[PDB]
Amino acid sequence: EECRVLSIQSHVIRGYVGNRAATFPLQVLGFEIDAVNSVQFSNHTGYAHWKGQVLNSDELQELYEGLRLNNMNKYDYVLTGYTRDKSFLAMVVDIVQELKQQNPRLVYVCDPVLGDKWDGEGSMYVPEDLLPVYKEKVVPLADIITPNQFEAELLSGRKIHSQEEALRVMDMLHSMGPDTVVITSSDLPSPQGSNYLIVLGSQRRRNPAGSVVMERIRMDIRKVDAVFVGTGDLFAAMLLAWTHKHPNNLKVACEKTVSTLHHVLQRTIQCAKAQAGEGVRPSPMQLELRMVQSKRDIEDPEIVVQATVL
Amino acid sequence: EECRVLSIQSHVIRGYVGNRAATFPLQVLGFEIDAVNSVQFSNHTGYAHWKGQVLNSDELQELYEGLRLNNMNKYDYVLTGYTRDKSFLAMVVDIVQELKQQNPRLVYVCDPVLGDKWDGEGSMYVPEDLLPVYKEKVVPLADIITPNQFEAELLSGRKIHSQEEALRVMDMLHSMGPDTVVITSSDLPSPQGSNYLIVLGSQRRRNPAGSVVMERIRMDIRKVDAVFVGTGDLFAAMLLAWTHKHPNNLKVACEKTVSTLHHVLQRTIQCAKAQAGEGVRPSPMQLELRMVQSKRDIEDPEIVVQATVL
Ligand SMILES: Nc1ncnc2c1ncn2[C@@H]1O[C@H](COP(=O)(O)OP(=O)(O)OP(=O)(O)O)[C@@H](O)[C@H]1O
Ligand SMILES: Nc1ncnc2c1ncn2[C@@H]1O[C@H](COP(=O)(O)OP(=O)(O)OP(=O)(O)O)[C@@H](O)[C@H]1O
Ligand SMILES: COCc1c(COP(=O)(O)O)cnc(C)c1O
Ligand SMILES: COCc1c(COP(=O)(O)O)cnc(C)c1O
Ligand SMILES: [Mg+2]
Ligand SMILES: [Mg+2]
Ligand SMILES: [Mg+2]
Ligand SMILES: [Mg+2]
Ligand code: NA
Ligand code: NA
Repeated sequence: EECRVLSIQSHVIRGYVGNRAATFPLQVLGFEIDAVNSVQFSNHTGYAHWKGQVLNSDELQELYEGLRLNNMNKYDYVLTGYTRDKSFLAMVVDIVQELKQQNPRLVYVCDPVLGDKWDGEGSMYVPEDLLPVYKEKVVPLADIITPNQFEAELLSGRKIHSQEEALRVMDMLHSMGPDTVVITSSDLPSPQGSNYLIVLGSQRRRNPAGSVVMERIRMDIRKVDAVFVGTGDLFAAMLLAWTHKHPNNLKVACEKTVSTLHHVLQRTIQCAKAQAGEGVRPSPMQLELRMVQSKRDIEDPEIVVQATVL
Repeated sequence: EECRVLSIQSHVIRGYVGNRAATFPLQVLGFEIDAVNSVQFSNHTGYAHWKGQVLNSDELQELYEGLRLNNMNKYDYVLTGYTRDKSFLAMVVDIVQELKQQNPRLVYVCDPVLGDKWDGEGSMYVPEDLLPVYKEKVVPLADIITPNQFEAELLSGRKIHSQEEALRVMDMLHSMGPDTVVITSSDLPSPQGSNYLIVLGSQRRRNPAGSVVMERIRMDIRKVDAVFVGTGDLFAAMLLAWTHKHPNNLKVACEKTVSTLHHVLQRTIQCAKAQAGEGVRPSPMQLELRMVQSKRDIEDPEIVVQATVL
């Protein structure tokens, strides 16, 4: 009785992004998550300053060699996110692969971090020579991917202007490999305002009888006037967690994931406003996620937003 | 309204030692703990194999500069443990000195890892050139130290054959600087039977009126027939937590600390035996701390041991 996860992400001393946004939450939910830190920086790169070291593909390979020699290369899930190096990303592919040989039932949850959009136009935040690797090597191996609108577009090659185009892109993404695709954020039109960001879910699965079916969901989340870092990593981590508990219920899984984010952010923005005054926009430091103060919400998130069925 | 802790210890991918044994429990208890991973290995050195890389003193300084450049050099506590390099430890002393300059109220919890004793004879397991650094620079800075019997011996130059010699050696360490000294394990005889190890605590403090008072405690812990790794790091992390919540009550802080280790170990030995099989001695892998499954015990440990005031 234990679920083992190998998470290969960034590590920071101060703050919560990468393995720091993902680890504590999964530990609180009872997963045996082993963290491989692809980097060690003082804090995330949205700060005015930051210093640190990165891990190269050789060292990553070296670290994996250790686990293998000890016959500890048996996981239930693998989790990856922001990766800045192509050789590193390739080594990750070689690793997930072997781990999948060892355990065919392994679920590779992949957050294909490539970039995002701002105001209107989007741009990459990672080496462009990563996109082909993700397309031909990483995604075909993935079981669950969580790209944002911009990443869904780059991966599929199609731009998204409406919900129906999103769904079509999702199907394209399903054909590339993963049975679960969740667009974690988008500027799609919303009947509630425009102050809302849209989340779209799509999961294909074989039912008991053996019929292959697909469940689709949509969520309209009201925007918080501030920029957060780590929340996508958190999103992917909780999705892993909740699909694990509700494997045939994408609706409930996403509602628990999105609600956990809501409570963490609500608490985070309250503490930030007070920290740096009335009217003052909080600094990156003050906007760090109140992760430990949110233990209870992570354990049993009260559902504050139900998804609409598609 | 945070209590920030800076823990500089080792990191392993699989298992619980160093920062792996200290972070989760401190996070669970509500502390904003930031982890500097002095090393990143696949697993602890108690296994037949282990690969990984170390962090050099330049890199440690580099990371520290990132924190300083951002004004994130304000901690309430600093926690250190096993260090193999003398250069690294020196750099650590310099960092603590400055952090103390930045905050005169900072509490430095030092676990002076040097070695241990297997049935009678002691043995060091880190460079011998570290003892002077510890005696001269490290311990003088520390506010709370927690050596096992052997380290306290080395640190003082005085052999411990009984409780009262242990209390005399602890009084010597207080004079070296630290106001709280806790011997985390010893060969001392117990009126409980041979199957018991002894823990001794000593706290030098000031009372309202303004006079310096001493509190001395003893605990007889039932030995578990197995070698665990990470338990000392956990002891030091939990002693930090509970002394923080119970400032002038070494007795309680120790009862909660030792009780926590008790529940964690009872759960560990049980799962280990269930895997190894009746009669069979569990392997290191099977004895890895059941940290995540012990969350509730960490939050509020049921006191299964009462400390006797000396
Ligand atoms: N400003 C915000 N207001 C409200 N919710 C937000 C905000 N920022 C992030 N979130 C929450 O975090 C989730 C992830 O969004 P984010 O924009 O953080 O990740 P992404 O950009 O979607 O993922 P990634 O960059 O890792 O591929 C959103 O779906 C939402 O639930
Ligand atoms: N075999 C065991 N049986 C019972 N308790 C144990 C056992 N091993 C460790 N412990 C628990 O761990 C605590 C610390 O002992 P350990 O021997 O683990 O650390 P130390 O050697 O005292 O510290 P360090 O090695 O970090 O300087 C003990 O006080 C006890 O609570
Ligand atoms: C600008 O990148 C910040 C960042 C994030 C942000 O994730 P998100 O909160 O935008 O989802 C994750 N990992 C690392 C290492 C990061 O540096
Ligand atoms: C023999 O030391 C094992 C070990 C510990 C043990 O702590 P303890 O369980 O003996 O208290 C801590 N950190 C590293 C890197 C270690 O390798
Ligand atoms: Mg975004
Ligand atoms: Mg990310
Ligand atoms: Mg010991
Ligand atoms: Mg130790
Ligand atoms: Na995403
Ligand atoms: Na000790």
